[PDB]
Amino acid sequence: DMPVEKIQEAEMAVEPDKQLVTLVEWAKRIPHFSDLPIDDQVILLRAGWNELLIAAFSHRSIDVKDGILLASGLHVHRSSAHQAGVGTIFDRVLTELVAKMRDMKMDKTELGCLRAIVLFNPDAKGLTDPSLVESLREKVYASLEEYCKQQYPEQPGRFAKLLLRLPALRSIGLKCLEHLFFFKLIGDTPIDTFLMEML
Amino acid sequence: DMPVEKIQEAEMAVEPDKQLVTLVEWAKRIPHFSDLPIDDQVILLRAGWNELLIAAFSHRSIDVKDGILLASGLHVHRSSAHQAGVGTIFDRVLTELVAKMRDMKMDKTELGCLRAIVLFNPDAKGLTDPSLVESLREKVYASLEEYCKQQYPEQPGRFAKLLLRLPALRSIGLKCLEHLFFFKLIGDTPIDTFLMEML
Amino acid sequence: DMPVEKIQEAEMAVEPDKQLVTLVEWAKRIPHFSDLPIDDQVILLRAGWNELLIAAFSHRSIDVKDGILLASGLHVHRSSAHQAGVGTIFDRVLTELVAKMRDMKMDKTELGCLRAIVLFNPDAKGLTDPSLVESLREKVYASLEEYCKQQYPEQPGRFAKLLLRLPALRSIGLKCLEHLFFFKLIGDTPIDTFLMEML
Amino acid sequence: DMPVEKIQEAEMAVEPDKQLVTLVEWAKRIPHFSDLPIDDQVILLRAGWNELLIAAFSHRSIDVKDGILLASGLHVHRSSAHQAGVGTIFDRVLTELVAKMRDMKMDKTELGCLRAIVLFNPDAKGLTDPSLVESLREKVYASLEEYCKQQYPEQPGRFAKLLLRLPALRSIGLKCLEHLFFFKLIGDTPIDTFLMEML
Repeated sequence: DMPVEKIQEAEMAVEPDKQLVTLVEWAKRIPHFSDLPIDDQVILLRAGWNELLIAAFSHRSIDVKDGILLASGLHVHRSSAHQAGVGTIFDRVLTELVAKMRDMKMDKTELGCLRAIVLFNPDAKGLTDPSLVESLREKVYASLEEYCKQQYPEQPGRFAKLLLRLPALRSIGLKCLEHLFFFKLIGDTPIDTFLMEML
Repeated sequence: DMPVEKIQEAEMAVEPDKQLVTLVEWAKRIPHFSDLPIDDQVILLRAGWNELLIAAFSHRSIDVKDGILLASGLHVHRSSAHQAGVGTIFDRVLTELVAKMRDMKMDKTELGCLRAIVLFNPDAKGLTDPSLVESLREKVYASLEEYCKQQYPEQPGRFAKLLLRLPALRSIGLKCLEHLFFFKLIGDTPIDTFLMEML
Repeated sequence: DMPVEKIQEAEMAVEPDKQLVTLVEWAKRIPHFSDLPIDDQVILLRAGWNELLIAAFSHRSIDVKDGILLASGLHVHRSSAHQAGVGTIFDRVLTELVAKMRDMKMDKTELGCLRAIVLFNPDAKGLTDPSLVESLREKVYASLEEYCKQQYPEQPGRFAKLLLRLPALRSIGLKCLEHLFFFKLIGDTPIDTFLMEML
Repeated sequence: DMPVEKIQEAEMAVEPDKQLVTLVEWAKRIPHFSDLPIDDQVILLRAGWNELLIAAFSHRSIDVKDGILLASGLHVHRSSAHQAGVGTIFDRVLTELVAKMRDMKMDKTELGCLRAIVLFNPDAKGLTDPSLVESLREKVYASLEEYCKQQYPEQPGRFAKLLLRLPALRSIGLKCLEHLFFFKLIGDTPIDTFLMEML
């Protein structure tokens, strides 16, 4: 089973380089993740890490005026980003993620699911078991849909609307990797040996 | 309304830089697209052109062994790609797009809808009316969902599974823009004055 | 020996995908290039192709007002490149190469030598003998220097000034590779098998 | 005048984000840099900062086995970089910069000059006075040439050899900017406001 409330709990359990650790605590609390073969666990974290962090801090910033707020309480600010020459990207985060999350009032539950769908990426290269990873993705989204239809009955197209925030998350995610400024927001790509302390 | 059969007919009307022309014919036949402010029509094609083209050829290549097949009948081939130093990206198209479309046997109707959802991108910068473009996207996906419930009732999660092919389409789309080789598959970014004969 | 007039002849013999052909005829005519092991001949052209061609068209454009002029007589134009969304990079070619070439009135002979320095790139990965390639670059620059002291004795720092046009040519060279527009000016990266008809 | 020993002293005065401070102290000690309009001083530093820091750490690493050595005593290590997925670029620094500096035994004085040449980049966008910036460059290189003919009379082509390390320094420089990893080596692009404490 892939119970929504257990994803909700996972999000809560971690509600505020240390980023990585709190990422790993989160992932372990997602149903079944830990039952994946260990190398696949590494791969899925090395692949999704930046999307996962961006999605979290975007949600966190829903109430923040101006910029974004990190879990470490680092408060970034739009102009600080513009001065670092990453304004276009930064505004993208604000407009395509933070704003959209705000206007539809995204649940902590819905966030968890989106990040779980991101986590369970069957397209990540090197997986011993792509098909197992695809099935967990499927169990996350089915559960998310039920959740939306039960909790938000007056909004028939809310599910899809959450889904369609993922291409944006994907663009932003790639672009962030290309400007050193963003190291201050999401660190660099996690190293194998280190992640392997998910063991 | 946003009737799927009219999207299906749009796809068929164009079934085999001439690429741009046939893209434009396609877009015209999507319900309401032409009712958009003309500058918005231009932005939406400039933004989506490459995803729209890759999505098209990927679906066309469902049957093809080895590589991908273009509407001009140029048949590319995996080795040609690897020779050109774009193998990683090329294999991403085959793995994340072509193969997934093949395994799920994507409808020409489902292709049309995904492509229309891509066309009606509310995040495209410069739109005089994002709000209106958002609503058309919403009319497309709702209409695609009923269609999947109608036509594939034994596959509860098929709608989401189609949607979740869009972040892949988005990464592949951006990576393609970074290798000269791909000019031979999708040309370069269309220029406004030129698109402006959607008038 | 590495006699400058033989490089000058090389330049002239080719003075106006066919691009690659005329690049190959050019390199053959550079003293000693053909004495290089044939795999190193391939590597050097595959590495330097884009800078070699940009350098060529930049010099040919010294006279042209507005934009740049290709050997095929394609005349690009500054607006056309800005409409294509590659204005910044195009402007760099005009400002950092074309203009500097014009102000200093670069020789055909000095063009030949710079391009031969670029062709004998000892840093090219996979060379069977980087040391031999280094020595040919050495024979080109020493030969260039004598020629500058002989022909422009009024200008003590002209040699260096020509050399320092190379970091820019390396910048522009890389940036060109990331925008499909430039396929129209330099093609894509040459493929091994094809170049191998240097045999 | 542009006396080489004053550049030598500049290098020495700084011999071991704090990075930027020591960069600023360095620049100030370069003859005439401080005479430049203040806005131009910020531009040249914002433009050259990465090349300047890379070239410094490269030279510092001449003796180090294995990897690179930072002024802060951070000792990076080849496989450390390979694990972070930046092995190709890292190898480039080692082969194209550190190795070549080693084999030719580059002087601290020759380092100073090369870095001065890089600092005095007349191609930097936004300069109020690119002509004045060009002249200081010229005074550095002429001065570097006499120094090389005085100090290394047995090596006629040493000057050109040093110069020809600059395109490499430019390639590496750009590529470094595209991987979050390197924020650990060079921080990100310096901000206007902050550099303006050159005042």
